Amino acid sequence: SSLTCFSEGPAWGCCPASWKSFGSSCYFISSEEKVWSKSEQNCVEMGAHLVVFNTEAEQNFIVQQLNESFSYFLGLSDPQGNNNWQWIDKTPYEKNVRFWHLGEPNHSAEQCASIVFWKPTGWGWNDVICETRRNSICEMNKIYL
Amino acid sequence: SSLTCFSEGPAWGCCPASWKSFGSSCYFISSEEKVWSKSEQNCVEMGAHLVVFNTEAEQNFIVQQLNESFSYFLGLSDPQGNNNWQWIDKTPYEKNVRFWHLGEPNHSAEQCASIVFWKPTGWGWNDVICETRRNSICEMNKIYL
Ligand SMILES: CO[C@H]1O[C@H](CO)[C@@H](O)[C@H](O)[C@@H]1O
Ligand SMILES: CO[C@H]1O[C@H](CO)[C@@H](O)[C@H](O)[C@@H]1O
Ligand SMILES: [Ca+2]
Ligand SMILES: [Ca+2]
Ligand SMILES: [Ca+2]
Ligand SMILES: [Ca+2]
Ligand code: NA
Ligand code: NA
Repeated sequence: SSLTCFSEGPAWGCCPASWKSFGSSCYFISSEEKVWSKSEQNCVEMGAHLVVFNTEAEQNFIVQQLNESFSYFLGLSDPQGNNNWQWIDKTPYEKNVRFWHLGEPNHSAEQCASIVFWKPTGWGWNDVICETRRNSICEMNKIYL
Repeated sequence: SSLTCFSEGPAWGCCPASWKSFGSSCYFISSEEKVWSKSEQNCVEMGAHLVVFNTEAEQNFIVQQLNESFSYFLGLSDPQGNNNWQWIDKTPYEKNVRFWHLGEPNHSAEQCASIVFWKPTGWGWNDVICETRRNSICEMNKIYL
């Protein structure tokens, strides 16, 4: 039963103490490995969703919290395998950022999006099979007090 | 700048991140050495006063944050040297606890009070010269949000 709260120039914005804060959102990085649907379930049970990246500044902050030997499920999927990628919170895909790696996405049967570290580019999105187990990242709104 | 907040079952009660929480107060243990007048001013510059002990449970909590080799100023003083001890917040001295060590207080000229660790009793209060330099303990109301 613990928040941490930072000053605002509302006078406080807050996140649970074991999460991470940036912008108008809290984040949680899960080091357990699950399929995509159960990764979404774990976030929901904390009152959040798989992460949605809305600007480059946001991603830049998330990647410094991650371990480079692991890949991380995002909230971006294509459930009919016809490259109609959707964000888990319905914000439009085409008008927003799309930080895919070089030569990705590239398979119709790889219907989930993950962020992963490849040299020489570093972090970027790769599409993968939704039924293989990986880490995840959640995001929810800040609490304002 | 940060606060830490605990559920209250007014829904949150908080304290600044580097302080300590118990009951309806936040506490700070200053490990610099000042005279009694400057120990008080230092607390005031943080929006606090030197500590007032109101029950024994409160004191049991504080001395577990303290270093047994050091003595600490209290918000309790006798300005005219006639044993009319008063609390810094004007709470009545008689209808309240009085954890003086055995054989204390004992000098009209020792007009400030401090908490100190004496074998065998352990922790308890002792009257001392205000113009000696010691550690101190600040207390302030909880911020509620
Ligand atoms: C080595 O990486 C390649 O193999 C994985 C299979 O998991 C693909 O998803 C990825 O896009 C690449 O083509
Ligand atoms: C170590 O304690 C003794 O000496 C201090 C002097 O500060 C007195 O206040 C106290 O009563 C004791 O006699
Ligand atoms: Ca976002
Ligand atoms: Ca792929
Ligand atoms: Ca008190
Ligand atoms: Ca004394
Ligand atoms: Na795909
Ligand atoms: Na005295």
